[PDB]
Amino acid sequence: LEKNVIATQLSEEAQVKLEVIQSLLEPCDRTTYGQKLREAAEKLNVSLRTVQRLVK
DNA sequence: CCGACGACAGATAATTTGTCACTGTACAGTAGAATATAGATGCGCATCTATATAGATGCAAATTGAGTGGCCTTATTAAATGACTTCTCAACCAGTCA
Repeated sequence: LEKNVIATQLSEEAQVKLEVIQSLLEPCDRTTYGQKLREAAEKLNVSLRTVQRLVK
């Protein structure tokens, strides 16, 4: 048996979250995760735990 | 010391429900009805049939009247009755007598 889901055209908030996810797609260093997660919290204006929930 | 995940609490749009204002649309005589078909049922009229003959005919006893055929002692006499046949049926003159 088979299953899949595909996103339609993204909303503007989902576009911003796509740029944040792309900003968090590159790194390999724990220091750089901490830096880019905190800048992403500032870019989204959310808590650091909120950005962690978004990545998850 | 740094990073990731769970508990608890807090804030938030999606969902559902309710209320309110503006609006497209039906009310305007109208689809029960027309037109085929098959299939079964019933009344009428004809077309046979099977029974029922009484009249006519042929025949065979059953007398019935009307025929026809076959079988029989005889000769004399006498009487009686009834018949037949034959024959016959003159008239005056001549010789006695009381």
